[PDB]
Amino acid sequence: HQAISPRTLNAWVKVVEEKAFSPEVIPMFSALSEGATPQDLNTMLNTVGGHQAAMQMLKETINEEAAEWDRLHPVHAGPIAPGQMREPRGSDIAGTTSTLQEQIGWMTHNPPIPVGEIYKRWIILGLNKIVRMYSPTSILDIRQGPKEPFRDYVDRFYKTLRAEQASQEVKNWMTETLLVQNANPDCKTILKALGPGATLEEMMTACQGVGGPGHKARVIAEAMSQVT
Amino acid sequence: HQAISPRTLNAWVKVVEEKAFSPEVIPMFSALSEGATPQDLNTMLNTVGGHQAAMQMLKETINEEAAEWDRLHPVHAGPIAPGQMREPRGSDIAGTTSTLQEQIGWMTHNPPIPVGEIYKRWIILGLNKIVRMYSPTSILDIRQGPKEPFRDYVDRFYKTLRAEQASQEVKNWMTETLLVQNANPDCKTILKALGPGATLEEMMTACQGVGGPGHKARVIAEAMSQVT
Amino acid sequence: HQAISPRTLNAWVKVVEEKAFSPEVIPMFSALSEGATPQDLNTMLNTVGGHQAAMQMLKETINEEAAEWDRLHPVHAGPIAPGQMREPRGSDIAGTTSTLQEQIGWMTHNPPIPVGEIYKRWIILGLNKIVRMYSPTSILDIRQGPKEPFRDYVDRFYKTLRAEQASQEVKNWMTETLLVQNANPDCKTILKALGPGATLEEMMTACQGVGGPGHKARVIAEAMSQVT
Amino acid sequence: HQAISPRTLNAWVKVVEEKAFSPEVIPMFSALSEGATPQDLNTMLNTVGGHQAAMQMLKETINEEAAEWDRLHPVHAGPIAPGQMREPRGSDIAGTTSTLQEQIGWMTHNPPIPVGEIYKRWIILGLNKIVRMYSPTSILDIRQGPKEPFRDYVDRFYKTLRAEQASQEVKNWMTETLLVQNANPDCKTILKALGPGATLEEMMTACQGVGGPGHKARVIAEAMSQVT
Amino acid sequence: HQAISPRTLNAWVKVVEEKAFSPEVIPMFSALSEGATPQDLNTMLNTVGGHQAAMQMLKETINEEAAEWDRLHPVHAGPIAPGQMREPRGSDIAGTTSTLQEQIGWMTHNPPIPVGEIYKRWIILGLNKIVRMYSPTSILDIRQGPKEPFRDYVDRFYKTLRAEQASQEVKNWMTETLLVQNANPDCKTILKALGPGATLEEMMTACQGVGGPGHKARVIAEAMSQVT
Ligand SMILES: C=C(C)[C@@H]1CC[C@]2(C(=O)O)CC[C@]3(C)[C@H](CC[C@@H]4[C@@]5(C)CC[C@H](OC(=O)CC(C)(C)C(=O)O)C(C)(C)[C@@H]5CC[C@]43C)[C@@H]12
Repeated sequence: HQAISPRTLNAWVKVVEEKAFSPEVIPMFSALSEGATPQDLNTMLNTVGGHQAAMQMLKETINEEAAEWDRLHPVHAGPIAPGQMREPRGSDIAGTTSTLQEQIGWMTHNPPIPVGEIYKRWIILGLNKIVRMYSPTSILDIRQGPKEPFRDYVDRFYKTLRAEQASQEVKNWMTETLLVQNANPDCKTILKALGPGATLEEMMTACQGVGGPGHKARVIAEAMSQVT
Repeated sequence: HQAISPRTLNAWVKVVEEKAFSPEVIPMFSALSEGATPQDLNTMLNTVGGHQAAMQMLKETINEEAAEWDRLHPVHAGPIAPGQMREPRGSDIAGTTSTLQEQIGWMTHNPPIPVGEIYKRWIILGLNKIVRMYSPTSILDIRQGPKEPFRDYVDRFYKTLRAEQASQEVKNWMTETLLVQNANPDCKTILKALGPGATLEEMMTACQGVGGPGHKARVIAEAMSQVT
Repeated sequence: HQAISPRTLNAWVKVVEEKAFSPEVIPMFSALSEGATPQDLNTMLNTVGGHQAAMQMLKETINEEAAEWDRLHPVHAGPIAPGQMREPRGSDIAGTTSTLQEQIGWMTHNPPIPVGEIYKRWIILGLNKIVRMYSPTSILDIRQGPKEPFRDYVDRFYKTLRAEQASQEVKNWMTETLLVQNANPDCKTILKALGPGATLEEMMTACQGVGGPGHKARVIAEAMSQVT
Repeated sequence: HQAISPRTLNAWVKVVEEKAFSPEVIPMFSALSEGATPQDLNTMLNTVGGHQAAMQMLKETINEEAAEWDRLHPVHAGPIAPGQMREPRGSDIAGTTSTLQEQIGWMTHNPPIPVGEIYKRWIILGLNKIVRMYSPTSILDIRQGPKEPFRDYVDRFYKTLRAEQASQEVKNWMTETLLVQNANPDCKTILKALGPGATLEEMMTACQGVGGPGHKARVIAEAMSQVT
Repeated sequence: HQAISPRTLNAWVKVVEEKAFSPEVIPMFSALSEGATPQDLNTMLNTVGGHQAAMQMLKETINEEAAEWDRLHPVHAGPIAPGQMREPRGSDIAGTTSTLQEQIGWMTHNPPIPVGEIYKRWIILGLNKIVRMYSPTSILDIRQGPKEPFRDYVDRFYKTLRAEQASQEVKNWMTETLLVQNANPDCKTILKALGPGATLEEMMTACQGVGGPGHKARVIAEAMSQVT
């Protein structure tokens, strides 16, 4: 049997990262998965890096459809007759407790039990649910809350950037611009009043006092003096 | 033998989606599953999307009624009758344990044990409880809290919007109007200060200030100046 | 043989409803259906609710391709063939004049005559034409014509709104806002002169005179007063 | 066999005429007709007076479901049937082809064929379509169009009044009230200028020339005089 | 036998959509189709997309020529002729009631019956009538009538645009630059007074009032003020 080529896996993971589970991933997933055994489907699903929420949703959908298949399709009791073997359970279709040899036997037997296409249908349902209900996070969509500490947002921004898929120079440029650009107006004002090019430690120290008693009293004083 | 059809099941899910678990769903259900085997009832009940809380309540009702049936109706001592007939335990009425063939045999046996009717009654009780206490959520119910950050409110708004059953055009229109309509007065005045047609990122950048020390000082000073 | 399942069919109906015959339905149809007998895609198409014009265009396309298939493939000589059953026609590939046993025999015969794949291709062409040409209707597209009386406007608005797929609360909200949001400047002026919270009957009564001699005289007199 | 009874049928007609295909007619239909042969439900549907569009939609849905049943369930090969009677079809389940004896034989066979329940399910789907789509017409809904001549408005009013089910004194009261209560501002003004108690012929004579050159010129001149 | 090839058929389709039934299509049809069996020209004519009126006229011409051929050539006596196969008929030359084997046998016989050239002559006559009479519809021909409401104008404009042969970017440019260019002086001046870059919905809202009592009164009063 023909397994999944490494170039196929690379293309699948690349489209996964590039489209960020856009609807355009639904067609692509079909195109490179035609005639694929459920073990190959599981391998092609596992290599997707990141997007843990999407993987959780897809696994939940797979489990739901496997349970439905188990309920609708019963099992046969008794010794297995020669010329045949065990009927595919829901997990067998999902490729969790079915060996590759058994899956290939199911596909190539006459009449053929389409374990691969049923599994692909379950994964397609999961992917449709994902593209309907999943909104990817990005370094552009992480900002600082009105009362959130500056240090905590710096740590969260660094974690999100470390989770990003981009070149090192691009990430450094994003650190240079977005950090000051996307911040609490108080934190942004403190950073902008400070000279550009200040180190991260200095910009954290300058914003370490944001939200404290002294800063609140000072800003109240400025507001009261300005209005009056 | 008799089995459910795609048309009736589609109509059932459509009426469930249309009326948000209103009382009008109790008759229609009982009007669609007449003479239905428990497996057909389970398939009818598991196909409704959304309303996870209501479905959880209905399920819990099913388990409690199955436990009551098991308590009231005892099981045999263990030996099997020469007629090869098994008394239906509480679990298998709901279809979790028994298969389609066993349910059909029970429903066709003389005298008939209408397991489908008992399961339908249990599901009816669950639906009655659902309409009694459970209330579905809606996009119009999403309102920004008094101390809520704008980013979290937008996240909640879009999370509820994605699961809502509607078309893309109406969804975009609701995004355009409701999101700025339902907002904190502090957030709403800032949004109204911005001209119409401002993008979502501009809205969030403008509203990032509310609840922070600077915004609080500004509103306090403005109110003090206006009063005196 | 494994036929369609309620989950996949319901997902197909849901994706059709959510995206009103957007291009994204072309791959999903190619993904949910695989190895499906012509009766299976017939069920897959019939359960689609609404979009009667689109379904009519799809049916016309299927008739066109069936006629072309009949034209290109003639009747084999010999009405009786003990070796193998009859050859497919244009209509029975579409499933109108075929039984499930015959379709299964065709798709399983050696060599295979994939009536399912050919029918799927015909429906794919139909959906491509649909997404190329058909424009879905929506409640926001309902707008009062300049000379349209308010009563027929309201009748059309409620007809499309009731044909719309949504919830009761959001439908009531649409009735509250869009009815006066989409109206002629004369009817809009009359309704704005009415205080907010006026009933539908009050609004219909207030706009009964739009287009009559009394209105067409009063507006002209007001304009003459304004410009003189 | 116990067929339908005059009390249940009369109550069915009464409830349909009372709530006018409100959702509350869905349970009663499933309540007043249980165990009914398809001829009984055919009689139940035929005796309904009025609501021609509703019955149009209902029986259209009935033919749709019958065609779907014919598609899914094929004619059994071999006209010979010595052991038992013929298998049902869509039309002969809907009652338009089978006889009462055949329906009774099916509904009491071993195993039974629930012809009555299937037909009741089809009528239930049709009734749900009615209550979702059909809006009853009422005398209070008759309003004169802005450019509609008074004679045709009166003709429409009296046509729907005759179609209305009420008492003669009640109908006379509706004639006395709604005729002048539902009219264009021009016709309303003309009628109010007429003294109360004017006959219908005098009322029609007074509004015979609304929309003619003389009336339009008179109202335009009055508006000009008021403005200047 | 050498049937038609995809390249020539695609070229024929391309020239038809390029010059839109200009006279230059008459030679190409006689050049691409040489020695073609009637089935080949039937395929050549069916693949033509658009120009439904022109194809209907061509079908009418073919029917007329077939009727004339049947009139001038009678059906020879003798139900069965062992010496030679049957003689052609009017509808048979068009390929409606003939198979490819029969057409090949006729076009290759001693003496030959040139069914292909006769059918080609009929299609050439039809094409000549088409190029003489039929005028293709284009997007530039869509102009809104003096009394046409703007909404139906936009509907017609998009309906004809959606059937064009252009690309997406040029289609968007044509929407941007042609909708306002082809409009009534009233609608055009409303759109010019309205700021450039306004959305389609804003434009439709602006021109919703054209043709109503308020707009007519306003323009009449403006003209009266101008000339007095
Ligand atoms: C008495 C007055 C106070 C003033 C003092 C003298 C006057 C002036 O100096 O102003 C001379 C001009 C007139 C007479 C006005 C009165 C009004 C009229 C009128 C506004 C009347 C309504 C008519 O409109 C129609 O015909 C309606 C329409 C839809 C077009 C249809 O049915 O065809 C038109 C033709 C538009 C005229 C124009 C001429 C003027 C201005 C006079």
